[PDB]
Amino acid sequence: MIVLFVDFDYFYAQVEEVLNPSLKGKPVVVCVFSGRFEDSGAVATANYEARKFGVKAGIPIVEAKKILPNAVYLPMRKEVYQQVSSRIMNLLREYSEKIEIASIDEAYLDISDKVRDYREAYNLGLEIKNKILEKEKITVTVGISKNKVFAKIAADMAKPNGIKVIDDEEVKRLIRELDIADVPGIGNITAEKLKKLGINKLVDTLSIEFDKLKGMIGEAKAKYLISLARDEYNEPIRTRVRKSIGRIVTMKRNSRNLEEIKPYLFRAIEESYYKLDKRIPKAIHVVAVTEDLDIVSRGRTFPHGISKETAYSESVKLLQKILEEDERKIRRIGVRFSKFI
DNA sequence: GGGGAAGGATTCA
DNA sequence: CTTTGAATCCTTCCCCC
Ligand SMILES: [Ca+2]
Ligand SMILES: [Ca+2]
Ligand SMILES: [Ca+2]
Repeated sequence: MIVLFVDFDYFYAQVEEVLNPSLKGKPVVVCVFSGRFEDSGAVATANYEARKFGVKAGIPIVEAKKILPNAVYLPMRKEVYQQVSSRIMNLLREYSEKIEIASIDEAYLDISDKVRDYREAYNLGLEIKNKILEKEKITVTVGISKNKVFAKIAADMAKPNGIKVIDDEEVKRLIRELDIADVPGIGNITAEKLKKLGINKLVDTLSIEFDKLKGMIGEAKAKYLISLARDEYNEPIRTRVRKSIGRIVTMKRNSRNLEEIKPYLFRAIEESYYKLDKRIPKAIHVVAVTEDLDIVSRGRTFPHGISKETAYSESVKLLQKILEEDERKIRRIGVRFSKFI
């Protein structure tokens, strides 16, 4: 099959440039402020002008400002980004009915029935890029290959504002020369476990005892990597349906006082119920981040949908359970809804 | 023995 | 004193449907 993956470039920061054109060419840093003190929080994303200097996703705002004190720092406006995203995703549906929106700035299109070979696929990619740029003024990077994993890898290799095809021969080459830590789904934790087994390339996963691999990184990831190594990886492009929606918020001051936490929890519940919109959850989990950054949760599943009134009384019961089964103080508190009707 | 659901922790991004 | 949303993975346990 032929897969065409679209990845919006430094998306949040690019949208802010689209809304304020004079920002282009200047380092722009979109931040997620937490409210614990002046500039507390981290960078959500930065444009390349900022990344060039080390200011990137994940570094503390305070740190970023030490590197680029005169950069433009903007608060994250997720709603705006989500609406621009939605409009771009609609443009993409016009190129294939088989589309998988993987996130706010990523989507896979199965274009097998639209093009005959990679040359045509490439031309369709330029067409898609021109279209998005024309309608929304947003640049994207297109990756094209035989399956979702290599289509994503192609985009990783070509971003920003690029387009790349990874034909069958290059797939075989990558299976031998690509750093396994660069394979989608393999984060830091897994990359290190793999490194401790002397595995640095997909190909390496074949010449090892399966139970040794499975025992180290889990059965699912082991089978996943081996299938990629056997060039036998296959996963169809399917419509994504979110399976859980929730919100967890950092508090003013750590605590284990029920009456003092209710407000924050109820806040997360109202914001969660807003995002649900029509979706009716049968399950609820209360999640707490401890003073020392540990994450603990308690949940419950009901035989029917959970009205917000039910969510309110039940969340307290679940938070009480955590408070009781854990001596530590809570830093962050939130709720998570799932098992939608 | 193993399907399948539920409760939690882990991992990815 | 870095976010923080969501899927994935690991155990346990019921049940023989
Ligand atoms: Ca992106
Ligand atoms: Ca992304
Ligand atoms: Ca833990």
